[PDB]
Amino acid sequence: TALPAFNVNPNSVSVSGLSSGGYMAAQLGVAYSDVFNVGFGVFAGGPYDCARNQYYTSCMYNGYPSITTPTANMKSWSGNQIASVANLGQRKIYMWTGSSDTTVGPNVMNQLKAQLGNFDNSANVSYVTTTGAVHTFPTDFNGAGDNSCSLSTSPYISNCNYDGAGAALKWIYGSLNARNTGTLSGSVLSFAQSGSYGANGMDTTGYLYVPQSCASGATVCSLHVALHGCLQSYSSIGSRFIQNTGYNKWADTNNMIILYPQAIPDYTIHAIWNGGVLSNPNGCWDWVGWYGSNADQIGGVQMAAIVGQVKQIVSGFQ
Ligand SMILES: *[C@@H]1O[C@H](CO)[C@@H](O[C@@H]2O[C@H](CO)[C@@H](O[C@@H]3O[C@H](CO[C@H]4O[C@H](CO)[C@@H](O)[C@H](O)[C@@H]4O)[C@@H](O)[C@H](O[C@H]4O[C@H](CO)[C@@H](O)[C@H](O)[C@@H]4O)[C@@H]3O)[C@H](O)[C@H]2NC(C)=O)[C@H](O)[C@H]1NC(C)=O
Repeated sequence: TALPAFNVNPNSVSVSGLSSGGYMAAQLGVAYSDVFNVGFGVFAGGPYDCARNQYYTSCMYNGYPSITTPTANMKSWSGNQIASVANLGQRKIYMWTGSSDTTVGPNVMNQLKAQLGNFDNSANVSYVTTTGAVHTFPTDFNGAGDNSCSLSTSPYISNCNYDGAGAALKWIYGSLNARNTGTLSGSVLSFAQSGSYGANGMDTTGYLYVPQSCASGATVCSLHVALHGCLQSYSSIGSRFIQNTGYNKWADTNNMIILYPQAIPDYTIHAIWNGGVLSNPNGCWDWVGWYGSNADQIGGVQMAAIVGQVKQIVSGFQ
């Protein structure tokens, strides 16, 4: 099915994600700060350009990645390979980690905090820590199939007694109507991630949750892009990220569409920025350069595809 155009204001776009989806949220937020012009959210991700000049495992497992060059590159690329970093001073940025995350980790997120500290006033950056939470998406309900917030295992979505989706949306957008406490009003559309909407490393189908208010075209909506993490693509866990992460109940009472782009497991070995070659068996978003030297720059194929999806959705603005 073709990705529809909706009555969404192009000035109301943001993105967030977990894991490699968190990394990608920041890559989009930085490289395309003009497109994601409200802000972005990072759950258990890491520094922009973290893995370009140091090996990816140094950007994981609660290690201490360097941000010297990554920060320098942001300064250097501003206005060319990425949108003006001045934009970032005018963005709401949400950050979250579990204190017991040993997959990415507080130390990694601390480095992202420091990096962004060079481009956005602390007042606009919220960095929340849930004590005891492991690498997992934090929600405050028992989604079907959820793993314990104390055990990092598939589907990496938990009841951590913390509404992470709500927190991120409220930090990015400000005051929101109370989340829907009943059945959702909308549907979960599928669309073809093909042509300009698709790319290497991406599934051929994406999804989006569309509240009844946004479907009719009679109401101007906003757009939030939510990016699953590694081992969280549709191929791995089906619709569990779409359904169990808690974005939809907020979208539903706040005239918001939630777009859910899908990556896919990729067992082909590719040259990456640093450390030689690597396949992408876990279906992560590209934060290491699997599909291009420009993965976190304007033109990066996955970012270009997601931005394409965004432009299509907002093309229906009335
Ligand atoms: C990211 O975080 C930063 C830091 O908190 C935010 O930036 C501040 O934003 C507020 C509100 O927009 C600014 O407040 C305005 O300050 C003006 C004076 O600015 C002078 O001084 C600052 C340094 O203190 C210089 O940077 C600036 O160039 C000026 O020299 C006031 O004149 C404003 O008041 C007038 O406008 C308001 C609104 O219309 C009216 O209500 C008033 O009556 C009056 O007419 C206002 O108080 C503040 O200056 C900003 N500080 C910074 C960092 O420069 C970002 O907004 C935030 N990102 C976002 C947008 O979310």
